[PDB]
Amino acid sequence: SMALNEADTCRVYVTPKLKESGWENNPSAITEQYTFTDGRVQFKGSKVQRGEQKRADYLLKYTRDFPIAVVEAKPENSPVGQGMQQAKDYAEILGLKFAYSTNGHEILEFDYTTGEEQLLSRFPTPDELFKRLCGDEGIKDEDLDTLLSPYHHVPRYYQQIAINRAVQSVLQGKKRSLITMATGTGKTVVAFQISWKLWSARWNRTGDYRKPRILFLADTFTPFGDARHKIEGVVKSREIYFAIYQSIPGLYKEFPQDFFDLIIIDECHWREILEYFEPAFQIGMTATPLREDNRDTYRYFGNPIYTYSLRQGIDDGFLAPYRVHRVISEVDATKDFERVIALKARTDAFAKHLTDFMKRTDRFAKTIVFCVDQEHADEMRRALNNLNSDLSRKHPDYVARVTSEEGKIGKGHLSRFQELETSTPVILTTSQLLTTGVDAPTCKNVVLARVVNSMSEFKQIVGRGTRLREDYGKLWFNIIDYTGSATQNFADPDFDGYPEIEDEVVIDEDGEEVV
Repeated sequence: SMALNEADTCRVYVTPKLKESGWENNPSAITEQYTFTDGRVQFKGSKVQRGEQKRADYLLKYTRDFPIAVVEAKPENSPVGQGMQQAKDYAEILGLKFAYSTNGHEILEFDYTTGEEQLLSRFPTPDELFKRLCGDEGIKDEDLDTLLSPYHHVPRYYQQIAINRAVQSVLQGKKRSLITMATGTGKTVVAFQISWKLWSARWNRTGDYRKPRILFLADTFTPFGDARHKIEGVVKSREIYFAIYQSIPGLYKEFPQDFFDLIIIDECHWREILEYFEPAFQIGMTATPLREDNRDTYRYFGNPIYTYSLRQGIDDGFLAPYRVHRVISEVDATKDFERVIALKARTDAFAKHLTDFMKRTDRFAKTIVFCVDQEHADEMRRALNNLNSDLSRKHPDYVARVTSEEGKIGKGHLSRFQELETSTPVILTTSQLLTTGVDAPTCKNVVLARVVNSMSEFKQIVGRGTRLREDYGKLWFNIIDYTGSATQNFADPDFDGYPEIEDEVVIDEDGEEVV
């Protein structure tokens, strides 16, 4: 009754002690109740909502764009060692090296740089921690201004982890680093801020005053303008270059080996450009973790400096959760070339089953169906069209095929499909092109009607629907599996977590379920 609230002890003891230690003297700052998550999309009864919303009592920032420690406060009447594991957990999630648990009068510190846990007579100062941070990480005084080089503002907690560890890696002389981030989490935001940090800071391989030369390769940057140059159709006067593999025969040899100071790759899973461009620092980004088809990537770039999984994204409310509906044909209640035989021979069963499914759920939910080949995609499109001819007669482009064969007409359909405000096409059929070809956030159904031959491909397919758009009613999605194995074969709880719902249904040769 004389005892102080958790809130009361932060006001009376914690905050004052933090200020006394200089955490409010510019550029350092204190941000109480640091909320850095959006809340896991959950379900309750037949209804959906976000629960979660991760928050730390205090976040201690050395600089505005440079967080460095975290604090777990508790009421004065409770023991300090209580909030230690909770504080350590936030440190680990936010990528920090210093964690504190306090009850107002006592302060318990866990220092990741020494592994020592101890009571302090007071909070360390911004300078003390940053000196500890640079010492353990080995960053010379000359590189302090690059390490603290400001972001370009007006990035989420994990993007910052990625960005800082990359910049840190480069400053330590690691000429080859890897970053794994689930598709749709901001790999480009990270790519851009690393470039900006090092560029504006005048960082480079030789260490003079020149701006660095950076090549971004793939297959937001306006702030750079005129330093910018796309390699099309050569120019050795710009500073920030972009290039698609198709454009870079062997053009790059016109640039010398030591032209670039840094090269950033959109997706690592060509080696001649990289092995040609040594000793340029190289940062590789990939969307899939080390698995069976993936090894050479992790061998060339080494182990990731940071990994942001699908599992973490869903838990943070940044990626969408999913339901799996495995559909197996009755005849089965091992091969590979017969696999595709059966798949193409059942095109009408799948189309009937998908149509009934959509009729009982949402006939206008944007859907993508991954077929065996372009020929399969066209037959799938025609079948699905005729099964929904009541809608076809109102919307001629209800179903559409997006394949290489469909050229410019194909691109048109894809373009409209991707738009948030358009109602059709509703269904796009493809084979390979849309595995990494589509960026459609309102996609609500991801359909498998093909032999997936790799883990990377599987995750790319599944990543077609993980994007969130609460804005447009997009909170979760379905993965309808007609292969009767893909979702079991490529199951990956470590990177993907488990699905909210997962069921299997048996279907006859006409696509009617049986029991």
